[PDB]
Amino acid sequence: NASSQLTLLIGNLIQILGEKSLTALTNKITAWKSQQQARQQKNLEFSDKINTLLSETEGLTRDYEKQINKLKNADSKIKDLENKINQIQTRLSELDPESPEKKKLSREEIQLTIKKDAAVKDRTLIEQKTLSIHSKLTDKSMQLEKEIDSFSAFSNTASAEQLSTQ
Repeated sequence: NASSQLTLLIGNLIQILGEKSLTALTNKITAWKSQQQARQQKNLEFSDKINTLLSETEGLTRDYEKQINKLKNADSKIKDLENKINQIQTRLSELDPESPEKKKLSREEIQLTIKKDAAVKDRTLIEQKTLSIHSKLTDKSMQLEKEIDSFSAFSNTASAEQLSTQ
C-alpha cells in the first residue's frame, strides 16, 4: 500500500509541476516498486520453504521420540535380565556338587540368557535407527542453513546501489 500511496503522490505532483521536470524522481519510484515487488516474492518463497522444513523436522522428531522410548524399554529389560541372571549364578555357585537344584536353576539361566541375547540385538537395532534419524535431522539443519545463505545472498545484491557502494 505504500506503493499505491506513492503512485497517487507522484501523479498529483506531476499535475502541477510537469512531467518532464520530475523524470528522475519518476524513475526512482519505478525502481523502488520493482525492488519492493522482488523482495515480497522472495519473502513468500522463504516463508513457505521454512514452513515445510518445520513440518519435516516435526515429523523426524516424532520418529526420534518413538525410537528413544523403544530404547528406554530395551535398556530396562536388559538390565532386569542381567540382574536375574547374576542372581541365579550366585545361587548356582553355592550348591554342593551332587545337587538336584542345579537342574531347575540352569534351565532358568538358559532361558533368561536366550531372552537377553535377543534383547541385546534389539537394542542394537534401535540404536542404529536412532542415529539415522539424528543424522537426517542434521541434514535438515544444514538445508535450513543453505536457505538462510540463499536469502542473504539475494538480500545483499538485490539493488544497483547495493553493488556500486561498499
